[PDB]
Amino acid sequence: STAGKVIKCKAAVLWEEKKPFSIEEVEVAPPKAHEVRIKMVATGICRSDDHVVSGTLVTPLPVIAGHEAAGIVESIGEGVTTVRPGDKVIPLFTPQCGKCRVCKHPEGNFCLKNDLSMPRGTMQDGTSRFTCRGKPIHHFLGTSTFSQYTVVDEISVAKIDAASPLEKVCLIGCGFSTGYGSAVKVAKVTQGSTCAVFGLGGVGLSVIMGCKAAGAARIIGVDINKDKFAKAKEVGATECVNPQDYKKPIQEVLTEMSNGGVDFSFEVIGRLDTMVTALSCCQEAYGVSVIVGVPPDSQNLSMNPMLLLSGRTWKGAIFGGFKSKDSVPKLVADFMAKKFALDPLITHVLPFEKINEGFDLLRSGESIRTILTF
Amino acid sequence: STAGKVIKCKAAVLWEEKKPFSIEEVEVAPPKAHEVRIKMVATGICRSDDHVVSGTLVTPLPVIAGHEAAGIVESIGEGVTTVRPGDKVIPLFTPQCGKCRVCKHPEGNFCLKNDLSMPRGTMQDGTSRFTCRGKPIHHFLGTSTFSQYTVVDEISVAKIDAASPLEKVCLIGCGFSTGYGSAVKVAKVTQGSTCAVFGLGGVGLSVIMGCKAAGAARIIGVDINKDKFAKAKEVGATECVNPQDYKKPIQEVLTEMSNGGVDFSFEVIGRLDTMVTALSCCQEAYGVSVIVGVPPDSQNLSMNPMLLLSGRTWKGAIFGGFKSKDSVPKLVADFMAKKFALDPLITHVLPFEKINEGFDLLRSGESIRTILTF
Ligand SMILES: NC(=O)c1ccc[n+]([C@@H]2O[C@H](COP(=O)([O-])OP(=O)(O)OC[C@H]3O[C@@H](n4cnc5c(N)ncnc54)[C@H](O)[C@@H]3O)[C@@H](O)[C@H]2O)c1
Ligand SMILES: NC(=O)c1ccc[n+]([C@@H]2O[C@H](COP(=O)([O-])OP(=O)(O)OC[C@H]3O[C@@H](n4cnc5c(N)ncnc54)[C@H](O)[C@@H]3O)[C@@H](O)[C@H]2O)c1
Ligand SMILES: [Zn+2]
Ligand SMILES: [Zn+2]
Ligand SMILES: [Zn+2]
Ligand SMILES: [Zn+2]
Repeated sequence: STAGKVIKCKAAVLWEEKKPFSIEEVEVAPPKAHEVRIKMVATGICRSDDHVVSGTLVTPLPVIAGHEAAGIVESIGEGVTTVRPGDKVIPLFTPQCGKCRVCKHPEGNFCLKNDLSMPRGTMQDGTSRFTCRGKPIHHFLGTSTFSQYTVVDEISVAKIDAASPLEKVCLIGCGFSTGYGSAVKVAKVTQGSTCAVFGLGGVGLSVIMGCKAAGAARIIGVDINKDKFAKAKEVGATECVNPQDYKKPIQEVLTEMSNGGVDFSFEVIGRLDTMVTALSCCQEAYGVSVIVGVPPDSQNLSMNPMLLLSGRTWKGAIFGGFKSKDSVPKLVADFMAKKFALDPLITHVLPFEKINEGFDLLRSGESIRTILTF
Repeated sequence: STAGKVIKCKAAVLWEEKKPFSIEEVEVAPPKAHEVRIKMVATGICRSDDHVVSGTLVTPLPVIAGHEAAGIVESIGEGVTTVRPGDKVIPLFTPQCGKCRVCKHPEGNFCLKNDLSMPRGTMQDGTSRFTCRGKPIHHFLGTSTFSQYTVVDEISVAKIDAASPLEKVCLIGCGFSTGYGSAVKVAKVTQGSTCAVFGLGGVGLSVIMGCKAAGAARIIGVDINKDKFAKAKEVGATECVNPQDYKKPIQEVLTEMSNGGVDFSFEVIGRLDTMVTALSCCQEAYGVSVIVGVPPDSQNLSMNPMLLLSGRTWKGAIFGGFKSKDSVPKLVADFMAKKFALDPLITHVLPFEKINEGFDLLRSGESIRTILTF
């Protein structure tokens, strides 16, 4: 195994929408200017990949999805100084350039050179690295980790502790940092406060873990699928409310149940109705609603601005407000100190060739996170 | 003059919408328990009164509007311990009871016993005091000051110092505290930041005064009426942009002028497309847009939630985040130290009987504030 050879490995190429991930053979180019090629170890299955295959994230197809992962650097670029081959890394959902306008600001992680505002499906030089049956396959958000080998940039890769169990640590890359960081850093949950969480996936259970870590008194988990409440109460949900039980709207349910509205509210579903709902179930004068789940594309809201004008605050968060190269090594380093229990997010551990199976476990609602070990 | 007699005095009663303020003879009942009856001195003309006569604030009419005022306590009710007859006070657009859930929160001024979320047009005993030709006339948000005498509550009145020129100090009651407080307290404008202000009335010029007072580098004033730019540059507007000059949409005008969007943005107009515009002209990762102007009633927005989801923050503010009985005496006390120059808001000083004239100066765009001295 040399450093500048093209690797024929296996990947899960998605060709067009509403079709299964075709696990096929791809050629992977060596690292060009300021790149890192990663032997991939464990890759989580996020709902954003289901947003790719369902069509609510418009990315240029054919694509290799996957952004929630950890791996080992196997070949290195020409001038990169952060990582060297052999050490465990996490591919970063949002890069940290260090030179841009956002990266020099005290708050703000959404770098200007990411791939989510205007998705090009490629790397920052303009050219892809995956070729499958002679045609190029697009990347996904600069990580594209549904393969045995991926190629990322230096600014979108994070060096983590060398003794990290990657099958669990791969959740720091997208899901847990989004939820936990959305609770403790974006919303800034104060002690004794009352929180509401809309959606109990890996992100929502991470929100409950963050609100419990910030010392919230009541944490209210709101979800249709009632089985997930049995998970939510073990990570901090003191109350659990199903919208399908109540013919009254759930705005007024969380209003009367939490004495006029919750203090902090979170929407991790990704639907517009629960965005407006999660805003309107806050307190009218000091409520903070954080949008976490991504909406379907080219679709707007219908929102009464008086809901904001009485005193609410309505934020958003990508990767939980965490500057990635700065916060991922200290979140894995804080996982070393057992600060958070990352085990209740993982429900299924499957090999890579069963990848569609994992997505069925994501689409039938029978799983929280399905880890793809390689 | 005694303390418990019904007083015939002149007022500007608005009977039904889209009609002039009929200045007629009203009777004012004496103040009941925990109420204050005020010799009114000077009453400013706000755009929210034009929102009453235009129909975008659904209140129960016939109503005596007007909330920007300063007066003298002339008779007192029982149980009132704060103010005593003879001292200058300011009626409060939003009360501060001190016992509610909002009034014990560190941030949040929107008290639960106000009259703006569910407007009843009366006081907390459910009973008005203005009778005109035998029929009762409704209050306006518990501070109905288009009359020579008025009756407010103890929770909705603020004792100011005895040496205050009320013809200028009456703008602390609604307008200036909304603008200045929206800049320095709700948005928390940091040192050297870049601000944008949509609308250059009394509230918008107060926003510019607050952003300059918090040390903003660039303050961009955006308004259709170009004459108002000649006022805005004397209170801090380093740049001034007209949307009517630019055939390109003003969102990417403010994005191109401020290199990716302004740091803080403010919408003090009170209309929906400028709210979505003022949100979208912030920075994608650390922008804060504050809604100030009240929208038309029961009309929603059409807003792309990705604008919030990249990292923006979208707030609102009634009375600029100021707890009223706590902040009005220290804002008049800070007017004593000449901390802010309140003269450039006042453009016209008219008597009360010319009140419709002042509203014409509000509706033709030829004035900033029209003070109604008695
Ligand atoms: N902002 C970010 O950076 C970021 C990062 C990761 C994921 N996400 C987004 O988070 C979203 C969900 O991710 P996930 O990990 O939580 O998986 P998930 O979709 O399985 O969890 C969402 C839950 O919402 C519930 N749901 C659907 N409709 C509902 C309704 N009316 N009321 C209540 N609940 C309802 C579902 O039961 C589901 O359990 C996705 O859209 C993903 O894109 C955002
Ligand atoms: N939140 C609060 O507590 C509070 C308090 C006082 C006033 N207000 C609201 O503030 C709003 C107006 O306040 P004001 O005192 O400045 O009155 P104003 O009418 O003098 O200011 C409005 C300005 O908006 C501008 N305008 C209209 N359309 C525009 C457009 N497309 N683009 C740019 N500018 C446009 C007008 O030129 C005007 O200068 C009102 O809705 C009023 O109710 C809110
Ligand atoms: Zn993910
Ligand atoms: Zn950056
Ligand atoms: Zn006003
Ligand atoms: Zn109160």
